[PDB]
Amino acid sequence: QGMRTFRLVIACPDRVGIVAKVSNFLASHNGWITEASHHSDNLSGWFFMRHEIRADTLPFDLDGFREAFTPIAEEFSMDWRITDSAQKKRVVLMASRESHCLADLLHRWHSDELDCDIACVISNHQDLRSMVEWHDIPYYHVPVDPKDKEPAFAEVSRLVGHHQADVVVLARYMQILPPQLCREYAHQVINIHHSFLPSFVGAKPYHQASLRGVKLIGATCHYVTEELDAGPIIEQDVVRVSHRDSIENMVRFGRDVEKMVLARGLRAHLEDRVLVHDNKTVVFD
Amino acid sequence: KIHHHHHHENLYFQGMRTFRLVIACPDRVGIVAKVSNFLASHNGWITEASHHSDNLSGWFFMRHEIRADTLPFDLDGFREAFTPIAEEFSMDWRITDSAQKKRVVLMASRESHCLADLLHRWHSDELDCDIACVISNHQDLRSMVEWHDIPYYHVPVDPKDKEPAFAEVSRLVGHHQADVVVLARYMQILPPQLCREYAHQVINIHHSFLPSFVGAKPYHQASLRGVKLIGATCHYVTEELDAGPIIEQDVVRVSHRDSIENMVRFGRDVEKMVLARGLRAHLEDRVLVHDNKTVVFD
Repeated sequence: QGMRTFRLVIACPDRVGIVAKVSNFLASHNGWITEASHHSDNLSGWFFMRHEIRADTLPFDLDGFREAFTPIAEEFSMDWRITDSAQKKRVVLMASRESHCLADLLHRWHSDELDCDIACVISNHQDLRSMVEWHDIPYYHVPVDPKDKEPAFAEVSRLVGHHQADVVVLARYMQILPPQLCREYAHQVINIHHSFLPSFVGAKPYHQASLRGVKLIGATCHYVTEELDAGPIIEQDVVRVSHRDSIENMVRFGRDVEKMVLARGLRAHLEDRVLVHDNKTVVFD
Repeated sequence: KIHHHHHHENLYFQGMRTFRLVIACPDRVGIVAKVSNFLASHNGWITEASHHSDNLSGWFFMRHEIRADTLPFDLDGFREAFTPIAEEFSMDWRITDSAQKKRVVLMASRESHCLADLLHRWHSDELDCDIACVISNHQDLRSMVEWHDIPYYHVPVDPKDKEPAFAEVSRLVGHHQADVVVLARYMQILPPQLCREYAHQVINIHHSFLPSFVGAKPYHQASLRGVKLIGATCHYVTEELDAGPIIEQDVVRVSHRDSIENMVRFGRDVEKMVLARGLRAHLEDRVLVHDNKTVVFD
């Protein structure tokens, strides 16, 4: 149950023989499949698949499996990858002043639940340094001059680059990202937004929810794209509120939802379970 | 622009000191007339009022939050001035001061998820209380507790002779003058005197949706039964095992896709959410116990 696996993730145009062709390849090579997920989107004519395969009994290393599988990938014009479960992804966390999401992720990492390397935390304030330095994770204070954002932008993108980041996570980071960053890290920048999108975009979404008098509020984990708050949704959830709940109390319930939803989305990402197509996700749980 | 003005207005009135009057008594026609008249006569402005009748036992429950500074006396004077009404109506009652922090003793064994959640809420000023200390049967959680400058007492349990451990937990809880003892996944037997001395002041988080799956390894039990939801139960500890008054419960969906280790992991999130919610209700004097059940005024 604590065994090394390779994960094969595929999105491609639907073809009749893909399951046959991939299963023949895997079975003939003693691919012990521990997990297999499938989805067809008949309206766009696309197919999606994910396999977890025992590494030790497959007669390939990671590079050799990639090479051996390339002829099938090319035959079916696949968007694909193979990863090694024992190869930790490098995560960069970004945070401003709110600590709830950051502390949650750091606890999960510290307790060996969240399987990854936290490369560093970047922040526009000094507030969260102490909690981050307790974990012996580098903490970087990159303050943002609102009159001149280019130096802040450059230093963020340099630090991300230096740490060879595989994922950038905005744990309630409230400033504008360097515009190039989501272009270079396409579907690798994960945000937690504090409303149940597409409702209540913009500033103070709990205030907006209170004024509209909704009976449930929520949070949305999504990939960041060039268009504000419009990126592919990875996970959402909600919590019930009533007339009895002041804004302060809604914000407080919201923190718990934000924490949970970000954690679920990041882990799905880390485990190579999330695929993006037509600005939407398939999430193989 | 209307959503920012609402941001200022909401901050403007926040954090004003209240007294909390909490009553349970035999239900009678004139209880509310008499209490509200008493408050009105002393110019007390009630900013929250929650009433409940239990028609099967014929009991009445109420909680009023009153602006402390609209009244002409301190907490002691309120108690003395209110005693005649309490006696007339045979009330089980109390008055607390929102500015007086309750002293919480936390207990933990090896699992850190509930304890870290509560410590974080405390440190970020969300959880209004003083954490007097953490008592633990192991040394594992020392480092995280001591970072917060909270005392940590390692009281190892000798499973052959449990009395030296029991005596020390009781001494420590007494020395810190605890108002609440919270078992943040503490897995050892409590001193039997503790839940009698601290009646309805010892709060536990149990890792099953009670009354299902009592005993050892509740997640393993759920997996074998093949249920499609699992949960956690926050409850007061009483002399009878697992049977105490339930404060809060919640659940998370599971399916055939989920291994026991996945279910245990989902469990940790339900446990910590449910414990936090239950502790907060208690700290705010929103929980009244009657007939082994709770009224929770939200």
